[PDB]
Amino acid sequence: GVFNYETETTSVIPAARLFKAFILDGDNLVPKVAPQAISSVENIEGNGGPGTIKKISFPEGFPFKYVKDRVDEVDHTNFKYNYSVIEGGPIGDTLEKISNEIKIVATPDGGSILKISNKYHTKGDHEVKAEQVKASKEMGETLLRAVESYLLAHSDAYN
Ligand SMILES: C[C@H](CCC(=O)O)[C@H]1CC[C@H]2[C@@H]3CC[C@@H]4C[C@H](O)CC[C@]4(C)[C@H]3C[C@H](O)[C@]12C
Ligand SMILES: C[C@H](CCC(=O)O)[C@H]1CC[C@H]2[C@@H]3CC[C@@H]4C[C@H](O)CC[C@]4(C)[C@H]3C[C@H](O)[C@]12C
Repeated sequence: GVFNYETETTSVIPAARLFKAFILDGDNLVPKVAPQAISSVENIEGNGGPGTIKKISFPEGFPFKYVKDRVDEVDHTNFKYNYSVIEGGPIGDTLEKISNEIKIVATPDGGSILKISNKYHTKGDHEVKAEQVKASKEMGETLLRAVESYLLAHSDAYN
């Protein structure tokens, strides 16, 4: 079955620029700015569109070694990006997949809001509780603030 967890968080970066830097070029940018959270991102197959597979590796000592993401949909107009965690780490006999959706919306102050939905597809009577998905949110937040810090400091990047 499916457990749906939704959150929002704010960014000080405008939606289009954040979408281009953090989501689209996130494969280059995230390991450079947050190497203590993400050790590398390997493109396995594809050019970034639906069906593209990436292997996200975590630093030594983390609970999980890696996950593989599959890009599902990329909407450049509405700054929506949908991807699934389909292998690795927690994926196995208790968790089949995680289907994720990020949408970035402009705020009139020149920042953005990130709307996130994470759907945990389980196998068995295995439960996913808000407490534990908190680590997903903490990760996301750390990555976001690392990207924002970079973008604030490198004004000519991703315009
Ligand atoms: C795999 C987790 C957890 C999501 C969940 O619990 O469902 C998510 C949380 C934040 C995600 C990252 C956001 C920044 C990057 C976005 C890129 O387009 C793909 C690589 C990165 C580095 C992502 C890798 C991976 O997709 C992460 C680490
Ligand atoms: C808490 C859920 C659900 C696990 C389950 O079904 O039992 C699991 C599923 C995906 C997991 C994430 C995968 C990517 C990351 C791996 C890191 O090495 C630890 C932090 C992250 C951000 C993990 C946090 C947490 O461990 C999650 C969100």
